[PDB]
Amino acid sequence: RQVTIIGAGLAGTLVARLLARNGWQVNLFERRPDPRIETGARSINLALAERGAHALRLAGLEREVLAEAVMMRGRMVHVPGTPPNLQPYGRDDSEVIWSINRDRLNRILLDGAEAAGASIHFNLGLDSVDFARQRLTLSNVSGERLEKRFHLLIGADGCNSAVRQAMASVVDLGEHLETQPHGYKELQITPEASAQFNLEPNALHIWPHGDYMCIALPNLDRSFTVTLFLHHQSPASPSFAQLVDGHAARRFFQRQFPDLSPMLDSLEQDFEHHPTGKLATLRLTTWHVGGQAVLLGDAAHPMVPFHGQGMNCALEDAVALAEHLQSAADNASALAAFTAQRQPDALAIQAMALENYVEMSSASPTYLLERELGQIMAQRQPTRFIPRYSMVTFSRLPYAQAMARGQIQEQLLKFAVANHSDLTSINLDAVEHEVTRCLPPL
Ligand SMILES: Cc1cc2nc3c(=O)[nH]c(=O)nc-3n(C[C@H](O)[C@H](O)[C@H](O)COP(=O)(O)OP(=O)(O)OC[C@H]3O[C@@H](n4cnc5c(N)ncnc54)[C@H](O)[C@@H]3O)c2cc1C
Ligand SMILES: Cc1cc2c(c(C)c1Cl)N(CC(=O)O)C(=O)CO2
Ligand SMILES: [Cl-]
Repeated sequence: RQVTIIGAGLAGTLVARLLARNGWQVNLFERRPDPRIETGARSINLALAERGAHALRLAGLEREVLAEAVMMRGRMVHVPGTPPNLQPYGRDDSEVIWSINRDRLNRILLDGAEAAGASIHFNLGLDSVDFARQRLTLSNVSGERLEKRFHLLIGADGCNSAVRQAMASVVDLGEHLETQPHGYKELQITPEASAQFNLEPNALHIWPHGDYMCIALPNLDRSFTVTLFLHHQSPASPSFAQLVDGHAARRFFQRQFPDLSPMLDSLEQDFEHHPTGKLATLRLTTWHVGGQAVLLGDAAHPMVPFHGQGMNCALEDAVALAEHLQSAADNASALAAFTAQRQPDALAIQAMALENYVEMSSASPTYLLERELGQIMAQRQPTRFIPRYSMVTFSRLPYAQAMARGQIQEQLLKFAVANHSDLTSINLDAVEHEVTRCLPPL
């Protein structure tokens, strides 16, 4: 059985390995050059959690990826003047996540696909698809075009997928775009600076500031990659529109992030040389065209990054697609069932990612008592009352079920605290009863 995959990023390389391993004839096309060919040219990080780690585990690559990953035990919150505060992510060191360099991951996955027998072809970008004739057109940076025949086409070509554009002209995909008002910019902290300011290596760092914020993830050599999230446009308010050059960015950091600015030795140059990125949420009602083509990963469901689950979801998609294709009656059956299974879960993580943004800078007295009570209920009923962050991050429960269980827990906590000043007035034994009455064990 034959397949053509567009995009050798994270989902495309993983599905290529899983199908080649099963004896499929796989051809993978990528517009960038091969990153494994060392050049004289001169650092993006991601958070790997259980969903992505489990996908790599099935592919037999987890140990190689984790050997180059830095453990993050929790969230380190910075407010000027005050000492940083560590919020642990899990119950113990079994529940942690991992900072992995994006380029390192992609190189490991590329080697793994070739080892399984897939053929990879770089410097070729997909331009268009002719579905009636089963041919597609690719081009190099020098504009020269060539044509190829295909039997099955997998769009793994990212948030700006050309496969999706071609599909949307022969079927109605129910596309809807929800634009995000924030852009982002990447900046660097050196190993020297991070040591000098005693920045904890085994944590994710965040500088909240309401409508804008900064995060930082660690690297193996003790450097950190910093990401600024800030509105493109002002309604007045700060925004990328007012930051005309690196010197303006420096003044903004010294005023709004005064304890982070001294760590950013190359702020001015990074700001002017790295491009400002865009964010969005894009939802589709269907991900396939008959038995001829299918989408996965960011090509199917771009999401805002505030839960750190886009790569984790894409790798989970790749496992599912390979399973459906291996055992279905025919490609058309496989693609319809893949869409039916994954699209409701992709929709749910898209919604939870947006909610995490508000959840994190955007403080309440009710919220405090609710969280005090939820910890008690998780200690008394560890099998039933499980924080939604844990369900999303450390389990493989379908996203839609994680969201539903999270909703029941929030309603129980709301009614339990309503019109109570503090825990002294609440009948904990009675709350525990409702927990058992409404939440089945897992
Ligand atoms: C700022 C930021 C932070 C994030 N942090 C996290 C995090 O902590 N954890 C997490 O899990 N996710 C995170 N994500 C999301 C994650 O990066 C993506 O969801 C993930 O990379 C999607 O993988 P993919 O294989 O579907 O797409 P990609 O990784 O983008 O791969 C697409 C590939 O297709 C190629 N391509 C594109 N167009 C064509 C074409 N026409 N022809 C041929 N090839 C083409 C591209 O060059 C690329 O190689 C973050 C995203 C952003 C923007
Ligand atoms: C880009 C990014 C990646 C993430 C997280 C966040 C905020 C961001 Cl902005 N988080 C969420 C959290 O701490 O609630 C994680 O867990 C780890 O992946
Ligand atoms: Cl993400």
